[PDB]
Amino acid sequence: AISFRPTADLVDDIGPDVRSCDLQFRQFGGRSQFAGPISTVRCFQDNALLKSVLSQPSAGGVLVIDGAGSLHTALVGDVIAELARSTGWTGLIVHGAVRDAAALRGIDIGIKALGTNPRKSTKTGAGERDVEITLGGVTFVPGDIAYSDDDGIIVV
Amino acid sequence: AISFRPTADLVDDIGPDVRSCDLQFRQFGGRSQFAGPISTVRCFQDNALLKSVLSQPSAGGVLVIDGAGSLHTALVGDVIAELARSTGWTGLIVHGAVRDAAALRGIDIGIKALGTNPRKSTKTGAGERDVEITLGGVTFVPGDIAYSDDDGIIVV
Amino acid sequence: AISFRPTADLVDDIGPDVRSCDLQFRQFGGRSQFAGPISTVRCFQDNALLKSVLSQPSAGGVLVIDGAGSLHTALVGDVIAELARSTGWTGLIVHGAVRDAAALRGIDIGIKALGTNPRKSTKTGAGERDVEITLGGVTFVPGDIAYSDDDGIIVV
Repeated sequence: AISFRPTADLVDDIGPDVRSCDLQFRQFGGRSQFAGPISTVRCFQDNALLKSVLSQPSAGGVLVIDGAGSLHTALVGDVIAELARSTGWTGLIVHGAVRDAAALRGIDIGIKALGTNPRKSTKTGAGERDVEITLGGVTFVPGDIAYSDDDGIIVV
Repeated sequence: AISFRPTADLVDDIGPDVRSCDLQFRQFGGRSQFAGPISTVRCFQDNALLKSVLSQPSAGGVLVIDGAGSLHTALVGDVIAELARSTGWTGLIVHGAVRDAAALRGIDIGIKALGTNPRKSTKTGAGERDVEITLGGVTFVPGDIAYSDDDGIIVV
Repeated sequence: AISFRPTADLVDDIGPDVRSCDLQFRQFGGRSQFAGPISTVRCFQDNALLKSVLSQPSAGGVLVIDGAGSLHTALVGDVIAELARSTGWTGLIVHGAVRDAAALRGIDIGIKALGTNPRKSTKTGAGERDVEITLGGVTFVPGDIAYSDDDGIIVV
């Protein structure tokens, strides 16, 4: 299991070449801190693929979702968040929007996103899994470890 | 009277063509949730017109103010907010800025805006009432119903 | 000593030509309100110069740091913030990013910045002191007085 560590401490440990994400995210989950092995999904205003991924058991994993930063539909709501938590995921990093914000703060999982929108995403299943996602100058690679807190996100 | 309903539930009810506003607003009022018939005012760094509108009795109405999103002056402060609350308005959606943020959280009315600025708006009265206002892909039409919560805004 | 006053009240006192900053900052410190004589430092992803400035005794001063608004490195963390507080500074206005957000809320000093990033700044000492800094339509001049609260910042 991966033990969480403040991003600032990781930076002190890693040095000048630390992989720190510059993108400013908002916190939505019941946990402000989380760390775990990275899994990825790229999609667009559709969440059937990411939901299937989060349906699988996870050893405290972190799912990075690249929804092109769209604020038009909610990629994650309280249904998918609870599902993720129930299967073992420790955190979700959403390059897009979420819904049920009031409820998300009450789910024991980390959740970062750019904003909110009650409009639902489609469920065609379109998208790609296990791809590399580059956000804020950092590339999220499947298998690498993500650490997230109020300061930012570090990938090791 | 219009009974509030979470925007996410309205979306579930309405379907894919739901009129959901994509613009990200900050919450400032004592109420995080509100719903009511829409009234509108378009102006620019001037709030004499919107104040006169909010001076009239309202059956739990919602005033949508298009101030072109300016963050230069406060369209609404604790004086106008309290006035609105005292005359029956349930919520104010400000496409601009507000002042007295610390006090606004203590006024029993919903308030959304893009930001804050202590600089005051002028009081010439310039502007237009009852016009259609399109923000974040949604057109706020006088008479339609607005629902607002932590996720967004729905117009029915 | 300078006694704090709400920015809205200062605006009422000063009138239409009040110097009010339009730039939207996030609050990070233990104090949401502060006021004091202005000192300045311009730098870029380097904080050795501003740290030396904050190392000097201050009569409740306010340090305005222009880091070009970079969100790539933290200009101020809990070490520099505590140092500033320990030497007498009442507030820091950072046109850039900070780190140790969770800890900053527990330091008795005002702190405003554009965002966060755990990545550290360099310590070459590069930069300029006592320069005029113009942000959001307001010029921060050394010697002038800055007042900061939840609504904005006024310079007198």
